[PDB]
Amino acid sequence: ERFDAFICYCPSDIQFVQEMIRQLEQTNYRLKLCVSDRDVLPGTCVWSIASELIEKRCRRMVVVVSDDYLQSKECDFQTKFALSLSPGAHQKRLIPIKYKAMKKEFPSILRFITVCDYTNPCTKSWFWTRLAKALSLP
Repeated sequence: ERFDAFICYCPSDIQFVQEMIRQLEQTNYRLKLCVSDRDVLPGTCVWSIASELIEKRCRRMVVVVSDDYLQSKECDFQTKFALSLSPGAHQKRLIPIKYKAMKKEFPSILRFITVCDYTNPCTKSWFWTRLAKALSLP
């Protein structure tokens, strides 16, 4: 009922979401992620439970940013709603992930939040340690 983070993803990035489940749930971090295609029951109002899960039942929200995520309206809503809870990002609530290269622009409304970048080969080592640490805090 209480998760550590809600995972905002478009269907195309399900591969990386499952890699996240392996890396954060099924290891010593013992984190509890909310994945809509696994944990959200059918018959729920896509907007009502999105709002209910992200605001009350999930402590933070991780957003998987890609070219395909920009074309998702379900994600767009979820991201703008996540930003509403801390416009200034004082609560360190919205966690942007970049896992692969993007031909298109990083969302304008997210441009002053520290991205967990998995593309840069020189920083990749600290990606999982930093992300797990971010989700583990109150």
